[PDB]
Amino acid sequence: APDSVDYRKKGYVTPVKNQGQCGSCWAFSSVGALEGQLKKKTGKLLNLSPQNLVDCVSENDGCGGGYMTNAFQYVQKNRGIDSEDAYPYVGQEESCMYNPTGKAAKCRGYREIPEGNEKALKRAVARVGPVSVAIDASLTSFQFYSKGVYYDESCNSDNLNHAVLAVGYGIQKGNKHWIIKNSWGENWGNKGYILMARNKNNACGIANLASFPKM
Repeated sequence: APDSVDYRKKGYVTPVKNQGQCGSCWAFSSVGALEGQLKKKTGKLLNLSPQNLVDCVSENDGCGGGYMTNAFQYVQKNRGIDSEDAYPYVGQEESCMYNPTGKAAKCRGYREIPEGNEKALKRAVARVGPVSVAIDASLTSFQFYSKGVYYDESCNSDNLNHAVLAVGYGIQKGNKHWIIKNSWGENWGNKGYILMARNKNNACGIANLASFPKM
């Protein structure tokens, strides 16, 4: 795998979104990975509907949390996911209003990265594209992050509480990192993104719950 990869430079990533107060990060993480595979497979980049996932993935708990794997399986079994325009995000759980005429992408299932294996995650990102991951983003340092390779000695690898998207990886002044797209709006972090320490003992559990959709 190359030393550095950034899918934003390859047009695989849509603009940063804001999940609002709803604990739907898993939905934005899933949609992010799907948009990446859609661009790679069809050459079209478009916003997919996280609200579609929040309202219809009964395997998850809507704004109460969920897993990306359940989201990918839902898309596969549902035979599609709507575009953001066909199923607008409202930041609150509502009855399922999936509309197949608004179908914008499909899923053949998913694959999981070996738990805690950052080398396997790096390989996946390089070969597949953006990968969905979960991290411990509960710290003060994470909320007020602005620049540099994020690292907090208090990060809990066993306390995954927030899903995000790994759109690449690289190195800054010798410091290896993961390029992470968050869903807290463009004012948060560095235009909505954060560089997180890579190969630093699986900091914040970055490689503990990584998966991507097959398309």
